[PDB]
Amino acid sequence: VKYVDKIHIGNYEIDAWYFSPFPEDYGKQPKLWLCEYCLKYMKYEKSYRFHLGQCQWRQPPGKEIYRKSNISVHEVDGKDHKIYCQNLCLLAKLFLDHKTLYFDVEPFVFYILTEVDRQGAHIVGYFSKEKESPDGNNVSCIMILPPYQRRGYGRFLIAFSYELSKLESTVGSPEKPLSDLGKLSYRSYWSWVLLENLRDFRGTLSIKDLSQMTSITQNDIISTLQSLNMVKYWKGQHVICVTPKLVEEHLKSAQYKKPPITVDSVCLKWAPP
Ligand SMILES: O=C(NNS(=O)(=O)c1ccccc1)c1cccc(-c2ccccc2)c1
Ligand SMILES: [Zn+2]
Repeated sequence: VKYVDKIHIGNYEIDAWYFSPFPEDYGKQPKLWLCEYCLKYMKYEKSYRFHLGQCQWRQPPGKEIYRKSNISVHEVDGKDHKIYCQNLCLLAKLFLDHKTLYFDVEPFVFYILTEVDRQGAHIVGYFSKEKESPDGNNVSCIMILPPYQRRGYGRFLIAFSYELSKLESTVGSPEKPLSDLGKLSYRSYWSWVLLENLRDFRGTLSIKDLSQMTSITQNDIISTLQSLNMVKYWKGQHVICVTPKLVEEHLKSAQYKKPPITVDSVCLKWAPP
């Protein structure tokens, strides 16, 4: 171990995927030990165990803006909770090749997804978002920790990010480049959402209509619809072209059959800043 290559967080030991610039001294130990509630990183099992008996945090800081049953989202502003956000960024960089910002967190707001039991709210993943995005990015980085990947939580967070964009009356797209798992996940999310809308209306949904209803950009609707072969091109304009039956054929594919953890807008508490 000369870079950090293994973390212990909660009950999980996880191998790193990429370099993250924890301080040199921390990379020297066999494992880096993180408090799963405050995200403090520690060099020894003994300092970790002492910290677990002392730390009073049982959930992320900031404001719980979503709660439904034992699923919750906390909104944490990088200026109000700098240390927690820097800790989160160095933890994320272990799984993200392309994240480059770890310390200058004050331009960002972080949305932390947790799953709650009688012990406290256990981190699953997060996304960051620029407070002011000139490019209309509604996610900067998005990361689900390995033991929760491919289990519905990424789909919930991507949906969540578009729920905020809807409340802001704006469209938005993730910042590129996307990670490999992020690309597959966005493509599957957009397809599901657009197909479900195409099934529910009939029904002069234009591409514009779909962008207003979903907060998905026109370009990302178009590239999705191209991949489904649901668009024709006429004198310089992409136009929707699909039958009710074709929409149902798509939606009967294994990929759309897992039951989603849904985002209930009744349980989201948030207004634009
Ligand atoms: O877990 C995921 N997706 N699988 S899923 O079951 O939630 C899903 C997502 C979208 C559509 C269907 C299912 C997921 C989604 C978005 C990002 C990441 C990720 C994790 C680590 C490093 C970089 C990115 C994973
Ligand atoms: Zn702690």
